[PDB]
Amino acid sequence: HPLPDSVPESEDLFAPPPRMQGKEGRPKPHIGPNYESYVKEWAKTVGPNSDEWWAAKARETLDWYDDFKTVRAGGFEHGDVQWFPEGTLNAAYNCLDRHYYKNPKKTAIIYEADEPSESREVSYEELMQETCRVANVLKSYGVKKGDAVSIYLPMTWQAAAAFLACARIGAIHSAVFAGFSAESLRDRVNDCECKVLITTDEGRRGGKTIATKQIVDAALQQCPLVENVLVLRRTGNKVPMTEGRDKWWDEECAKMPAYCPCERMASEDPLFILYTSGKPKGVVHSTAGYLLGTALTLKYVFDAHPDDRFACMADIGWITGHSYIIYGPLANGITTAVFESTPVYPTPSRYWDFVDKWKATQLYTAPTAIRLLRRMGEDHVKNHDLSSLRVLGSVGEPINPEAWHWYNDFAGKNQCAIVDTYWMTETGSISIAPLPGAISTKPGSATFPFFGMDVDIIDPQTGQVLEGNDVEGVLVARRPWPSIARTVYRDHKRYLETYMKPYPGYFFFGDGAARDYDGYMWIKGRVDDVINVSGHRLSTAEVESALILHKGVAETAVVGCADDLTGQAVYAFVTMKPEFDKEADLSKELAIQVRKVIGPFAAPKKIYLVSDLPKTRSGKIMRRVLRKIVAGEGDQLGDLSSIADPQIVEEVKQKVT
Amino acid sequence: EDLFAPPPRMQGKEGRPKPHIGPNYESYVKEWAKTVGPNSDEWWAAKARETLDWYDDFKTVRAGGFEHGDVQWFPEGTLNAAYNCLDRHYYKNPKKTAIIYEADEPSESREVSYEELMQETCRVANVLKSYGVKKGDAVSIYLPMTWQAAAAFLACARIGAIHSAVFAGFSAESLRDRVNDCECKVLITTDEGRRGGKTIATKQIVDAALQQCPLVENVLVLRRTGNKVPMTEGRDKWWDEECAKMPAYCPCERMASEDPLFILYTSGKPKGVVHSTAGYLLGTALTLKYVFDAHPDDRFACMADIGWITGHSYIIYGPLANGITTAVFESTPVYPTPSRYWDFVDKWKATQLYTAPTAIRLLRRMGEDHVKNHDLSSLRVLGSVGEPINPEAWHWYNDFAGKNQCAIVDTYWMTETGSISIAPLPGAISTKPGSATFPFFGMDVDIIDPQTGQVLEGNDVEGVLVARRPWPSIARTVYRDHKRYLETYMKPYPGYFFFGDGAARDYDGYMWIKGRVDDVINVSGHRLSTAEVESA
Amino acid sequence: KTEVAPGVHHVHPLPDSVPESEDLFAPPPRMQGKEGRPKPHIGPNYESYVKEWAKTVGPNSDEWWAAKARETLDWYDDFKTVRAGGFEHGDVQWFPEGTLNAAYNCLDRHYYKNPKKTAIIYEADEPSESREVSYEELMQETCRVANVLKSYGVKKGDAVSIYLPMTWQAAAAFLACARIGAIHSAVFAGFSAESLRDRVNDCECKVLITTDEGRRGGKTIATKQIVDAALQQCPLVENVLVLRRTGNKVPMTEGRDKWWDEECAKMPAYCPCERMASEDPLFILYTSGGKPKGVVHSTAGYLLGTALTLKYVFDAHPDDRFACMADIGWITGHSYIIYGPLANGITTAVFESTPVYPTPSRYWDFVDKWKATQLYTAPTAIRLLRRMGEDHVKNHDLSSLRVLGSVGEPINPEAWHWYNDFAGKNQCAIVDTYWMTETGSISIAPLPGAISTKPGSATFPFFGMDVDIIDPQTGQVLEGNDVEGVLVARRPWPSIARTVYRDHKRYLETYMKPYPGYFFFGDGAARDYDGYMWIKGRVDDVINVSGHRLSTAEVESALILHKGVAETAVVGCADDLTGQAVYAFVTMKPEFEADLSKELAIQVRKVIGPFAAPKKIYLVSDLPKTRKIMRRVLRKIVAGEGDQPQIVEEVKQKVT
Ligand SMILES: [Cl-]
Repeated sequence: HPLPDSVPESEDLFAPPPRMQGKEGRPKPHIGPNYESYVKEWAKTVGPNSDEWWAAKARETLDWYDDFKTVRAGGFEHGDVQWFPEGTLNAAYNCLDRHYYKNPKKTAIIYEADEPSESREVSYEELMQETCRVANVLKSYGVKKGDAVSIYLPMTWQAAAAFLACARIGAIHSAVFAGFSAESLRDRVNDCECKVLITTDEGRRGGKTIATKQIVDAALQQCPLVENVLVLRRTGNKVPMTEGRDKWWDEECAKMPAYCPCERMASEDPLFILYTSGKPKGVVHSTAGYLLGTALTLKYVFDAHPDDRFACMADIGWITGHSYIIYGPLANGITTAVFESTPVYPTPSRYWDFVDKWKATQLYTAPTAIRLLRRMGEDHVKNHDLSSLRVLGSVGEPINPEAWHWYNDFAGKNQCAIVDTYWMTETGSISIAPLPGAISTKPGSATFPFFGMDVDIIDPQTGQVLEGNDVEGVLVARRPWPSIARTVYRDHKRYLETYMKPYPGYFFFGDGAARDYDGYMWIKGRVDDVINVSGHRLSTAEVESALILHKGVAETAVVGCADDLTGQAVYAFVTMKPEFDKEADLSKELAIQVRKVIGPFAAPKKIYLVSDLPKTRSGKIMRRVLRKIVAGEGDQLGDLSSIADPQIVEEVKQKVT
Repeated sequence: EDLFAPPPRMQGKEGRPKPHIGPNYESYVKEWAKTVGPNSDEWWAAKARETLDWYDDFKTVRAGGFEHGDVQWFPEGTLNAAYNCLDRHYYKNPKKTAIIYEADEPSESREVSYEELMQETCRVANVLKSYGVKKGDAVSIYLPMTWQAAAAFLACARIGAIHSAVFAGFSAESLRDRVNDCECKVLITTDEGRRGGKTIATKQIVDAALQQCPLVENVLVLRRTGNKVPMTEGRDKWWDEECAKMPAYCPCERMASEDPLFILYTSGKPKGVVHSTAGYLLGTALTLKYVFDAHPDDRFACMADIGWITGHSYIIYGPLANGITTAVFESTPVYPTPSRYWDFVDKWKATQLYTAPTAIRLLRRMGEDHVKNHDLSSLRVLGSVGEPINPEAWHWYNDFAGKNQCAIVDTYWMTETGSISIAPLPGAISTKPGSATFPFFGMDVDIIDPQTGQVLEGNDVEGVLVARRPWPSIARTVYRDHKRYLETYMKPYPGYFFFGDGAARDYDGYMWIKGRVDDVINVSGHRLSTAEVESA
Repeated sequence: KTEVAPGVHHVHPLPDSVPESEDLFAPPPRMQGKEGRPKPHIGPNYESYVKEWAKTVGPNSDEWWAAKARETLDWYDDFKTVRAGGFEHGDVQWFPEGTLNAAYNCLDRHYYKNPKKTAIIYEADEPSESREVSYEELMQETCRVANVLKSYGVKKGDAVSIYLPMTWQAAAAFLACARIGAIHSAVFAGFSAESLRDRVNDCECKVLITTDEGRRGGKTIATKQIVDAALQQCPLVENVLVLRRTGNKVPMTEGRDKWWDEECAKMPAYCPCERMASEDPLFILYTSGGKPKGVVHSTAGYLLGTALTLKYVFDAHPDDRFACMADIGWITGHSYIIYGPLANGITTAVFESTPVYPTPSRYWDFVDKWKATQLYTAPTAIRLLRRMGEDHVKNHDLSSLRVLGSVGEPINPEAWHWYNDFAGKNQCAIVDTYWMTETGSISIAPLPGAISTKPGSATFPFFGMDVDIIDPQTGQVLEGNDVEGVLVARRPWPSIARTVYRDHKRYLETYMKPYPGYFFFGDGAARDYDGYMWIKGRVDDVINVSGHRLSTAEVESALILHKGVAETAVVGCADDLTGQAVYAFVTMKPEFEADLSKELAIQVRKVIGPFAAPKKIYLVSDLPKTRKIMRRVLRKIVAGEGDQPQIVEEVKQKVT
């Protein structure tokens, strides 16, 4: 395989902390205690004899109405991926019934309402009962196995009941993020051809009202196939209701029994459609492979144990909510959080009040949330307990070291593992991530592939695989995995052309990646944490702090590069405040400012004054881009479609060259 | 003080089959104790797997409860009621009589084999599939007491359709109301009925009702009499001509245990009692076997109507599930004369008889010359269903129909319990005239003071009858009105099932059913007696 | 009398042994496991056949059939009961509690074992366009079409009409219906617009699968043009899926008509299988011809019958390459191109050309190119090639062949010996097969490794078939050898047709009522002194009316449809204008002239054609009979030879 045999120790690696060593009374990790223990198990899941491992894990992890015989078949070329094809199962049975039969009063969902005082625990019994009522309502509307049902719901716990009610009867749910405009909701409702929509009267988030039902009425004026709308009374405030079409959730459910049989679904029966954010692409996922993928990743990537309380702060309208709020945790039979507020409502301490109130054991959030909390100050977090946490997760954009260390220092008090996850709607479940009890982390690196994932780097100019470490190119996967998306709804040609045609024989993620000298994977390039100039270890944060002391400086970002004289050299990008008016003199003046603070050896090799730093629409400084420009790769920077002002990159290249 | 011990015909003597449970109260209590309490899953799991044939085995025995009405039994299992009432007995002995069809005119009677019943059932099922009937669709049935009514019931069950039987004596308005409630698109009925020498204009009433039932698209009409009736082109087709085009076999739909089997509306806003498949079928099969001590060659005669729950459970589902012979009696107790019941018993050698106290009192007041000179020795067990039988009728039943040689079985149950809830097991329990005696397997009943809400422990107590735990054949909801289901049976005495009937235990623990409970309004957490307010 | 088990015996009308002689052709070395060829499944003599066959009928046959069902097919749910029902009411059941899928057994399970193995040898009309279609490719195309059909709302139990020529996608269309539980109804792609309309309307399908054009023998078949003509009288059809076989310009109706490749390109290349009960209908196949009879076949029993016959009658082995040169529009293509061979997981041929295009060497070029191991064709093809000369075959290799099959009609000695001498070079077994659409699979045939053959004899019944001969005048079975009568079967067999679609009464009256207790094949048969079975051919008189060959029986069939007619008899006679003219003699029932004659003629024109309308229709008291219509007499009376039992005198009076 392209993976290392061992990873030598260094000061750039953060080894699993004691809470991930089975110390201090915490559970012993599922995989541990070192890199070798990861690669030993991973090797069983790919290559020649991997069928045996997947067959056993499939039968151990999920309950089946009918056993499977074949483990896998098909491939990328024609998009006929199959996993466990002869088997039958039901996603609601595996996420609800089987746990309800074992421990009905166990909490399935921690519902943290927008207002803290309205939060409560929802048991597996209560969740199963509401799921069965809604399922029965859908059947009364004529919903059949294979019918699409659109869901336009905010982050209330009943959204899980809506998802699983569709899965329970074999319907295909299509969740629409509850912040979407009427046009985006319309486009998704029409493409899936649903006749039924499940929505709410209003949403509540950050103390503000979301006029879901008003937006629905506007969209449905251009959705002629929709005949039934089920409306949850989230707020009870007055909203328009169309006679016949619109019915109240509580009034319909009260008419129905609180149990409903499960439809026996084929492994490859479609479980849901999820349209990409933005003609949108309906990503289609099967039942068995997707369910197994989410169950195994949650268990192993977050080291989940039977009594854990998992807090994913995402939205069910996106794939992260599908896989790591609803399906992954409930399949494992643990407690999962549905978080309805924002990270700063009522104050920026909300996340941490939440963790300490429920004693959450894992937290899964996005760098954009961490960036918001970083701006609000340390006082909102530093005096909390938070010791119930063992694993801190990050998902979304590539995370920069400064945010990583803030997350590590304050959310984890340096006692949690940071699992940086890479995946896509189309992968179904986490694709590259450290196993927190085995893998030593680097700030900004996803590390090593998950079970079933055999990834490699391809030179896009030649199409050939790059062998060895310290290589960089585009990321591809060599073989199908259980939770891979199976098609694009009614547009299979687009599925093949987008993912399978660019590099025949491979799955094309669409992202650039680098594999560093130790074999660690870096999505969209390597980012610098600490740079070693002439034997001095200097953190980008240390240098940037010295630069900002100059009152004229607004923002700064420093990156490193190999240097024939000092080993590695520091390159600093600096933007001045509007209240400032020679360029060379300022650069010399800034270097002295660094020398006075840190030392005569810490002066950056180059200081570039630029109008603005390159950022994405989320505000993330693109330090990886800057690193490549310094390395001379300004003509190999990638699509760069995420940037806010794409001219800034061109300005940076001119200054550097 | 009367106490009648199991008589010789129920002691394994005179070549009669030995009773399944016997010989005394201790033999009943020994088995019953296995069916209630915290360790009863073993017994029920075993009885479910031995009594019924399953396509898919179950894992969970029971779950859910009264509070929210999420009662589950054998949830992961699949089965088919038509397979268990027809196919499996056809495969064993196709020529065995499934139905003794006693027509309104005695000379038009005949035996209907399992083979004939299965083939007609299959033909009808194929017709329903050609009409577009799918698993889960409701089908209304408006049929009189001819043997094809069973084929109609079991045709719906065979394909997973939900049949809704409407008593063939109902008015157009009552039939209209029940057809529209279930929203069925297909109706099965007859051109005419015949009962007591008089013609029942079923099709004329149907045409009146369907002018106000816009959802009905297909009507299947049996030629019971062949007399001229109005037929609507397209909508109405003849049963025999439709079945003549269809094959004589039809595959069975694999049904989940909790899939609805049928809706039965209350006698009368009609209330649709819904029963699922496995639990109901198991309950009717076990009660018939044990309450009536039914053995493979027995000939069971329930003199009820398939339009009521008694006919659902103890003409069709219970007896046919056991593979024995069941009776479809199309006449009255006194046509052509008041000897009709007793002519029937001797002509077919009925082994058990299940009738209503009203018919017994009727025949008692017609004189004993109509019964006293019959044979009737084929009988072993005489059952009574309905209001509790008054002692005077009990003794007439015992003296003349049984000749003091049969066990008398008074039964207590309701449409909502699915199967017999309290009754003496004929080979074990010494009976008291007018007493239901002791609860059936899976039934754990108690008496509560209607005011305090508390259990009256001990004996010589009287109050409201309640059940502590769900049983397999309990009704699962009221069709599209689950809130009425909870409010009627589950909210009056939280934690229990409220039968709605008064009851008393005597010094020996025998139960005595004491008529309907004085309606008690619950005014914002206060239970009020309508009788006390009237007093004030 | 053969022992089936220790102490158990079966009493059958078949011999116990067949003595050797020089008129019998014993299995040749290629069928003796010599020269590296596979050892036969049943062998080496008659005794080995009767020993196994006796287990499949008679006392303990349930055990044998249960094991073969579980060995031959993959089941989602096992069965409990082996067989039930019977002829009287048409409630035949086999393996009723079991569930399976025909597409899973013909595709998925073989694709999972060896995806690159060739499923179909597609011999295109033009040789240069022939190629091998793997199980992978076939499964992918089957799943795409299945997904397309589901998008049209096709559900389990819905009929789907198929009007496809002999391109390999025809198998994908068949199996796509089987995969989702739909009932396919294949219509021979040579049928007229009227014949297609009648079958599309009777099965009430809402979906039709066809092609833009067909290609056969260098000629184009305007399938889509014929479809457009037929669908103007097919109101239930809403979706037509059109395969681009040629890509040349054809009409397309917006909305109704969609291209196969464009629809399939939108769909995934995998599709789950519907779990089907053994007795769920698999397909409708309409008999060739007034009112067509839709023969319905179930799933499990039919599939097992085709699987076992293909394996044992042709001694197929895992890597064999089976070449059935029939058409998928007929039962022989259903059973021995698609279902039988693919169920066995072997390679099967889809032959799109004729036996003489581009030359009469096509069959033999085919065998030598693909190394075909068995060949299955019709006596009309063998006779045709025989007339084209020996040079086209005598210098080919053909040594890959082991078994040569014949189906369709009695094979005559000249054809049998030509087939044996040149196609087989006297080194193949000749298997002469008898069966019908209604039997599902071969009913009487020699097992090639056990039975010594006689040219023209089907020989002995297949597994599960217990057949006998009945005197049609008495209804009683004829005991012993050297007997002649009508062929009947004594008990149901797994692949027997279960009904006639929406006409079960016609099913019972046609097959189960004529000889109660038996299945009536409708064919004459004889058992010779050695016990070998010989099937009698059908009789057909053909007259030449205005250059068209017209059968007398067809006209009689059209005339008798009028329920007032009791009997009818049509004869031909010289006519100065049409060459020969049609003269119909008609007798009416007691439950009944100018208008009747005109009405009967119109009915004949509608069914057969305006050229078949009788020139004269004679209403007579009774047709002249002996014991058998005297058609010779009627011809002479019409021709004016009345100068060469009283009804005959009236007939002459009526005619003149
Ligand atoms: Cl395995």
